[PDB]
Amino acid sequence: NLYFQSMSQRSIIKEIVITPVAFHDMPLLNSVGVHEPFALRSIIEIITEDSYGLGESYGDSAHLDRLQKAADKIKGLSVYSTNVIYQRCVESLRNDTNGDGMGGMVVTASVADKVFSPFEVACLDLQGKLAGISVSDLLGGRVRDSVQYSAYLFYKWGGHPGDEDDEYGPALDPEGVVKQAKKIIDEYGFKAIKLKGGVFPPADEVAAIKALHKAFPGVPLRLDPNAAWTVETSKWVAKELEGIVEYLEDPAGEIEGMAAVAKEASMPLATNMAVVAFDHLPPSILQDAVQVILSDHHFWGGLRKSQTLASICATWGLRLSMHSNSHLGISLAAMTHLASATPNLDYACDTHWPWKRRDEDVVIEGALKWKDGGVIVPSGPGLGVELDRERLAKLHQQYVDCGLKKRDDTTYMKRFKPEFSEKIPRW
Amino acid sequence: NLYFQSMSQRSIIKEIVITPVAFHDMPLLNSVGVHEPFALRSIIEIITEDSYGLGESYGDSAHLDRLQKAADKIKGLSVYSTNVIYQRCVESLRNDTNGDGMGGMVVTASVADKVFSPFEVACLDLQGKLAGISVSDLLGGRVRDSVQYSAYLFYKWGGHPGDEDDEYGPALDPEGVVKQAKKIIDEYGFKAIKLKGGVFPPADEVAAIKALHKAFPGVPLRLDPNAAWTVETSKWVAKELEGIVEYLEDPAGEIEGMAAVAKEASMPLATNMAVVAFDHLPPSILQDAVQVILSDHHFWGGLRKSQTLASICATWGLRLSMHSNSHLGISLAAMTHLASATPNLDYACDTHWPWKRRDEDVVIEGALKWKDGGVIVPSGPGLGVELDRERLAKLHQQYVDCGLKKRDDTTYMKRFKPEFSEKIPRW
Ligand SMILES: [Mg+2]
Ligand SMILES: [Mg+2]
Repeated sequence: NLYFQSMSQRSIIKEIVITPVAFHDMPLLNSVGVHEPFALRSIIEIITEDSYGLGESYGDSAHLDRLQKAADKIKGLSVYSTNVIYQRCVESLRNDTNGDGMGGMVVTASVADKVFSPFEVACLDLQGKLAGISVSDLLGGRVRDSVQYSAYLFYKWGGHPGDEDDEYGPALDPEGVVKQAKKIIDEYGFKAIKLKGGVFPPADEVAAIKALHKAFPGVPLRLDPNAAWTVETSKWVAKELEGIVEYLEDPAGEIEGMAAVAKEASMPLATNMAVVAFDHLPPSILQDAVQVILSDHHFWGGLRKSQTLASICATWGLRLSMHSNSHLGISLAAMTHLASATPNLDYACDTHWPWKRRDEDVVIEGALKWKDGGVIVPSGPGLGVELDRERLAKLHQQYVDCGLKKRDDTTYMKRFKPEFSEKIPRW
Repeated sequence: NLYFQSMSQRSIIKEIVITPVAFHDMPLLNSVGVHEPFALRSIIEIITEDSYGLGESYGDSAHLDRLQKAADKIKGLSVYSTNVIYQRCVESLRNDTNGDGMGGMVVTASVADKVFSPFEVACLDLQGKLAGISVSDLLGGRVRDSVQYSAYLFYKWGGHPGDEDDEYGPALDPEGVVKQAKKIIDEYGFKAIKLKGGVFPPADEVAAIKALHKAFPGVPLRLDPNAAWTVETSKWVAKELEGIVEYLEDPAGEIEGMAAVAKEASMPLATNMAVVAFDHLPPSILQDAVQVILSDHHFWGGLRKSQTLASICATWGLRLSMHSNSHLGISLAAMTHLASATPNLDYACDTHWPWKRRDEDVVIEGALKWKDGGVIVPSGPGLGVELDRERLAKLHQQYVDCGLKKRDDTTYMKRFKPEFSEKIPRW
């Protein structure tokens, strides 16, 4: 009665702060170029009378402008009013014809869901804090006490041109990839391995996967060339890697390309390109194009919408994994809670954590622990992380200082290899 | 910190009470017989340290035994642990080969979802009470302040054989159906009308729909014969009723029958028979069998699972309505909250409310108000209803006294028309 009435006021959104940040990144290679020296993100803080909630999203300027515009319309709403919040996000894009934020490797996701996602995450953080429960409980309760991640391998230069080598140094052949994988697994203990391909000819990447299978027997392996192959090349790669990889991710482009490959491939095909929005589900399912969908709450519309995708997957007999872009602790907490409370999210989740400096983040240290290749589900109310305001300002200052305004792997590569082509497929 | 720790204990399920009840029903006709003088339900009370939550489900003996068995396994869990609660329900049915609870008109729904549903409802009631918020807020917030229902018409005898006529008296022809509809709409103000068919030859039921269209111009009309027609008869009926009905519900049997009818029918086809479980979605969608799905949280697995169905419907371009069986106030509150927070649940919901005595229920009076053909969304924490313990005992005593142990429209009809056949299709 009096509890329900204060709860109505305690749950009203008074203010939203959107803060761009930048953190050091290494020269990781991929199908469209090479990572720039800084990765960008947006940090969303929803502020109520006496509390706040956090979300995290992309850092490019077009996206920040979209977030700010949505945020102006969301103020005054309850953190429980996710239906109307989503409507305001859609409304705010009404006149937006106005880039991925993901290097141009994930171009067809719903903009409204991308814009909605971090508000939805911050709202659930706030719903947890208000009720004194964890976000994983909001999502049906954890079915596992930690969430397993994969070791995400890249070919890479030894350092950014002109600077000294980073602590990993180069990986340009099977031997370098194995050495990277050992360093990473020795630190984290991941129990699954993924290699980012579309960088060398398929024959060479097949060789790195085989070299990894030999060096890490019985550890599930994945290969992701981000649609750098023709259908025939993809069929050849899948033949070579029969019995050797857990799944082959986005070998060829489009639902149609994937479906033609899936017909011959013995391993399941996974995707975060051909299926990246609810609208993509009907045609993919009709064509039996993909067998595993990598969820990503940052572009599927937040934690609850990701659960919906998970249920659609269970209903239609598809499997579910998790996609990552370079990210910080708010995203890691949300990925973990989501995965802990999603029964059929059984494959290990991708993360870029090993690529990020151990001392760069925006959350108070100590809430996110690794153990045996997994993050232990945070135990306090909400996401279980708090905002480190000194560290936010620091990473915001890096943002200001580095002058990067959008992610651009392709332009950065072309500064050193002006002949480089990012078009796919390529082999 | 200290709030989060008491919340962990305050949310643990200490006890579950399952109580069967019976309330007076009228001799409504349908494709499989005639309603018995009492309708059965189960009332579920989940009890925690200092609070309780309510759900409501079917009253047949096989179902009660299933609920009790699940309940024994659920005790000790948090009300937030809906994932593990669902698992326990599935586990509990492990050795259950061991009737619909719905007259044998809805026979293929998932038993695990039927068993899960009322615990899930009671848990959300409890999650709302604990957090001081309405269930509709738990489900993303209301997008409407009241939920519209339909006037649900039946052919019926004037009273049960041997007793005096009830206040409606008989409806056995177009004129009786119109008079029933006027009485009902004068009392409730519903703005949509549904007739239960499969009782008279299709020609006669077409005549009642036309007579209703004339007497209530511009009021959306629906017809539900519960698959009493052949495909050819269904095509004929849909031709006759072109432009006259909002949708034609379950004219023919099975996904295949529905699909063949949908090919020629100009109105959309609705269903609560051919699609009543998540497993039914893939084949229905493949065959384009149905255009509208009537949700029913009592057999689709509770409020959150119904939202999932709603999202699947939005993704695949299907519309969503709501199915009813004879029910009490706990179910009405849950149907209302669910519908208020589901953006694409735009058709008016079915209800049997007008068929129930105005003074029979199990909730404290006054929380559920009608206005303009809709229920005003309850405003307090949880479902917004409380248990009337004197009235529960009263309706439980009726249960004990009336000796009915399962719903059986067909056996009851055959007491008076031993020649009657419940097989479908029939015309
Ligand atoms: Mg990928
Ligand atoms: Mg029906």
